[PDB]
Amino acid sequence: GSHMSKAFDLVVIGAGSGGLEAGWNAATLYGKRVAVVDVQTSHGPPFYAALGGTCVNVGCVPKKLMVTGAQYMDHLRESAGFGWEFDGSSVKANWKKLIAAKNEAVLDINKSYEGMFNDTEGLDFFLGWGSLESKNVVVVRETADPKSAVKERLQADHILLATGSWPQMPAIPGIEHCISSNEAFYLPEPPRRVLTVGGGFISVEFAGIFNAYKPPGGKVTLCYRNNLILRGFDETIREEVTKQLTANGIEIMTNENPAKVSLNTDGSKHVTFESGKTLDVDVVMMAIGRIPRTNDLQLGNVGVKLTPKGGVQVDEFSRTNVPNIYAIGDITDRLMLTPVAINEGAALVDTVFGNKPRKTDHTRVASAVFSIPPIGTCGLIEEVAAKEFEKVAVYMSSFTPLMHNISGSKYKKFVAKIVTNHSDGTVLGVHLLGDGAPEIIQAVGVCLRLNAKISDFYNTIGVHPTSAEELCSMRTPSYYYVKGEKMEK
Amino acid sequence: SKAFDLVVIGAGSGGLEAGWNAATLYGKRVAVVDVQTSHGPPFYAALGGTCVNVGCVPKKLMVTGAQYMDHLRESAGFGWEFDGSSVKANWKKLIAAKNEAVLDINKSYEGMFNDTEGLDFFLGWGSLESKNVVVVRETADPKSAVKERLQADHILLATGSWPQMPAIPGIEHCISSNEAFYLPEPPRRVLTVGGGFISVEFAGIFNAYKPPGGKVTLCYRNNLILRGFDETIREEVTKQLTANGIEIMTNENPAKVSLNTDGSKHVTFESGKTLDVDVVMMAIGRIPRTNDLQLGNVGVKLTPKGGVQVDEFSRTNVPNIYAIGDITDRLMLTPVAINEGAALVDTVFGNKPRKTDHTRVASAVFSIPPIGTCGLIEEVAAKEFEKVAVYMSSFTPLMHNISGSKYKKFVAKIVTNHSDGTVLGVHLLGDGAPEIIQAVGVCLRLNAKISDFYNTIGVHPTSAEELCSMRTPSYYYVKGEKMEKLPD
Ligand SMILES: Cc1cc2nc3c(=O)[nH]c(=O)nc-3n(C[C@H](O)[C@H](O)[C@H](O)COP(=O)(O)OP(=O)(O)OC[C@H]3O[C@@H](n4cnc5c(N)ncnc54)[C@H](O)[C@@H]3O)c2cc1C
Ligand SMILES: Cc1cc2nc3c(=O)[nH]c(=O)nc-3n(C[C@H](O)[C@H](O)[C@H](O)COP(=O)(O)OP(=O)(O)OC[C@H]3O[C@@H](n4cnc5c(N)ncnc54)[C@H](O)[C@@H]3O)c2cc1C
Ligand SMILES: CC1=Nc2ccc(Cl)cc2[C@H](c2ccccc2)N1Cc1ccccc1
Ligand SMILES: CC1=Nc2ccc(Cl)cc2[C@H](c2ccccc2)N1Cc1ccccc1
Ligand SMILES: [Cl-]
Ligand SMILES: [Cl-]
Ligand SMILES: [Cl-]
Repeated sequence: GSHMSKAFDLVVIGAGSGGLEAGWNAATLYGKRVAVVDVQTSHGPPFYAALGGTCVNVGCVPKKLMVTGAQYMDHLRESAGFGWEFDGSSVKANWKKLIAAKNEAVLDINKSYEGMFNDTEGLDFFLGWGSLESKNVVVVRETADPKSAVKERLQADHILLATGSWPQMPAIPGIEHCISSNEAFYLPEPPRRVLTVGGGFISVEFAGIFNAYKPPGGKVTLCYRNNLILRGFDETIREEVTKQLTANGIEIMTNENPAKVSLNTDGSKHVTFESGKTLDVDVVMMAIGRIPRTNDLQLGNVGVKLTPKGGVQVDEFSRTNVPNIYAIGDITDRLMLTPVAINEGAALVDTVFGNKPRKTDHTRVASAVFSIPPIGTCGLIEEVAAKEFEKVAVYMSSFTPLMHNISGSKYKKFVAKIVTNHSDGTVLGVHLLGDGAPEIIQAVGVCLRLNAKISDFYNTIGVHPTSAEELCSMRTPSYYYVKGEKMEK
Repeated sequence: SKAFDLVVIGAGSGGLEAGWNAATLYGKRVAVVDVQTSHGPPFYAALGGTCVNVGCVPKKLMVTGAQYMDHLRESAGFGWEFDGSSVKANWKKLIAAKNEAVLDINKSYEGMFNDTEGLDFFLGWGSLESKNVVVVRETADPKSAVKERLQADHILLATGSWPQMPAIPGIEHCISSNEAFYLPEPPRRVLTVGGGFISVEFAGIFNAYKPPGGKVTLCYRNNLILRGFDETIREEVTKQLTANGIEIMTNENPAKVSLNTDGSKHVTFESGKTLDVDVVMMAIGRIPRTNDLQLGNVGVKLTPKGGVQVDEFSRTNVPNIYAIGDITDRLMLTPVAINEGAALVDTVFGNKPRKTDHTRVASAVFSIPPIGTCGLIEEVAAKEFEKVAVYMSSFTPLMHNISGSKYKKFVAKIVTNHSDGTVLGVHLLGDGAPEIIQAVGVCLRLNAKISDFYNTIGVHPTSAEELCSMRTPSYYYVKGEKMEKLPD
């Protein structure tokens, strides 16, 4: 006869930044029975993400290590200025060694998270592909093909969709000759010539990475379809980052977009842009965007509605149009950042299972770009602020620090900008570029949630000598926007 | 002509801020006096002050130089390969690059005087002749040729401080940090005497630039270095200096230093223990530089400590004579002195009176690895508040597991008044700590609570995000008593 399905208060689809924080909190804080589904228990091909999520397996965590590795190129050169001497012709960047180090580090996190499943009562992990068979039934199948064999049918009171996002690949001829960030983490050799396609943080970060590790006579090229990389970021910074990448030897192609790629005789790639221009490279890494990973969930089975862009539509509390079905993290197409997914999962579990309804605040969120040098930022850019306030003030400091006069890296301009509501002094945004920018910016996030005014920044006594003390020496606006237009008046 | 709205004795952090605000923001006629136009022997400090010439600015460059000892080694873990045995640390190169950068700052400060109307600079030694007279003499000797007398509406004392040298026999064979900046070769064996930030910072510099077989020793007369800093961090920095080869000799104080014929120094400690070194750098404290001012001539009051006494608005007992900066023997920090000077000018020549806030001042120690701190340490908090909670996070970041520097724990601590959640102090150890703390200083002006920190979304991956991931206290103090759990 028949026998019982395994049953849960909460089934989470995707063992990532957001779904792990939800699953953990529901099990350990509210004594719920939780199932969590993911397609792999450790990182890498075939599926790249795995137990742990995108950040842990193929984003924030391995990239940062790789960016840190890339920084030694600068450090070794800059040390001469302080008197370090050594045989410069003996220097070699060993990519294989970096990839192996990073692989070990990620696997340890993978194993560690599996151990925490094994050790936590009421928190179960399920290996495979999850989808919605009906409103309270989650099936887990062998592969993403909806006709592959069912492994388990889970009864679920509540279902959380947290499958994250996936790299956008444009439908152009030869797209199958390109890679994404996923494969970039697994290249067996460092590419000699690479094109990173796109202007966002992922394209920019990997360009620096590839730039540090490329072999003899290699060349890194980045293309973006518009005028100026890093759309969404402060404008001075977009321009500074452009020049500083260039200065470190990276070719920026603005106003270009690939129209197709063919394979050369020798296995390299021959890229033709929309403009008629061409470029031959060993690697084409597409990083033009990430799209909500919804295709495998079978949402039609239950009528979960999407937005026009393709994300799962949700209210401020992460609820879908179907009761007992929720969605958080990249699948919702808000801010695609790990600590927002984390914050979203926690808020959702407080709301549904705790006694503290709460909604995630998506404004004033701090974030970074680990370019070399990095960007740290929190809040509104000046052109956004000008459109929402009658009188905006901009304070700006920008100078090559002294250490970098001695180091020889003179192109390294530090930029600090504070954007105010000039009617009351409220700080709306802070924008930084230069060494340590991502660390400086964290407590600025706390500042904005405290409705800090410019006078709070300037009244604070500086720590000397730092870059950060620039945020506390600015008293006079560099310029303003008055009902939409720039001046010093 | 020889009459000025303001005379500043000491062209330093505090004095030059005051000298510049008065002339540029108020149109006052200003005179500033200093002993030397650029850095170095004989007088070390000069135009720019201590920070520019023999303090924050050159030491930060030199600690920056010292960090490459770690960087070169840590690079192997990330796949970098080069001939380790060809590595050499060239001190003369470092000192020459430091000297050039500092000289550029002297020169550009000289430029701004020459180009600025009613801001005048005078070479020599300033002393108070009468209430509205400042004499500039040739040397620090009262009895040497007068160079100028300047009539002064208002007088600012900003002569700063000077290394304290204890009266032990053989003190004359020891140096201070002043000479340390100009050593022609890096010492092979060096004893840094003091538990405070100059000693600790210099110990890390010498440790990196030391020749083969060299050894750095730091000594401190009490049990634990960095008195005044977070206890966890004091212990943790101690272990990480030891892991990088520096010897920490606590509970020891030099009683005698004698000179070997080969030029080395033979140090006898109070314990009767002895040690031989090439250089003994005394960094046991810094005292207010008041001896050459001739304060007797007008009776400006000094505290039982040596410092010019002042009220909150930098006023001495002699009307129209003010004191700011290390001469006041309070917080000896460049940006404080700068704040004091500007607040004083706002008060004397401006609209609104203004007083410097001495509480919640963020500061750093550029040790390797470095410290960033703002506000109260827990044991001081436990004396002023009935329930205090401590949130702590301490672990070796992942980059240092790959780097091979496993000993490098990052420490983050928040101290609250547990009754209302107000953040009383934050204390940090690890790469980035001086940069991370700056904006914490602002949070504390805004009376931030622990929940304001925890509710802010992290920037990931950073060390700083650790400040925004703490919601459960690690331990507490109740009525001064340390305990893990609250009692009820
Ligand atoms: C290259 C790169 C670098 C990044 N760097 C940063 C950074 O520095 N800082 C930062 O904050 N963010 C960074 N991010 C973003 C961050 O990774 C995401 O915002 C975050 O992981 C989203 O969390 P999530 O909970 O939405 O989903 P994820 O963490 O992506 O988890 C989704 C999981 O679901 C699994 N899954 C998918 N479909 C199914 C299915 N049908 N059944 C079962 N399991 C399924 C996937 O395997 C995956 O493990 C980066 C992203 C990338 C690609
Ligand atoms: C090694 C070292 C490292 C330091 N690092 C830091 C740091 O990292 N961060 C920080 O905030 N602080 C640091 N400091 C402290 C900082 O330098 C001082 O707090 C600051 O410079 C004090 O400023 P001041 O205005 O009181 O006078 P100073 O900057 O000390 O200026 C005093 C000036 O007066 C001159 N003078 C003295 N007597 C006379 C006279 N009678 N006539 C004419 N001129 C005279 C001297 O030439 C000197 O230029 C450091 C100090 C030292 C010694
Ligand atoms: C609290 C927590 N939240 C997570 C958020 C995002 C990720 Cl990718 C991982 C975790 C992690 C975790 C690990 C296994 C199962 C559930 C949660 N986890 C458990 C944990 C406890 C103590 C230290 C580190 C991790
Ligand atoms: C405003 C200002 N304050 C100082 C505080 C401390 C020091 Cl050590 C130096 C200055 C600096 C200055 C330089 C020459 C004369 C007076 C003041 N100065 C001038 C300046 C203007 C713009 C950029 C940098 C320095
Ligand atoms: Cl290689
Ligand atoms: Cl040398
Ligand atoms: Cl730092």
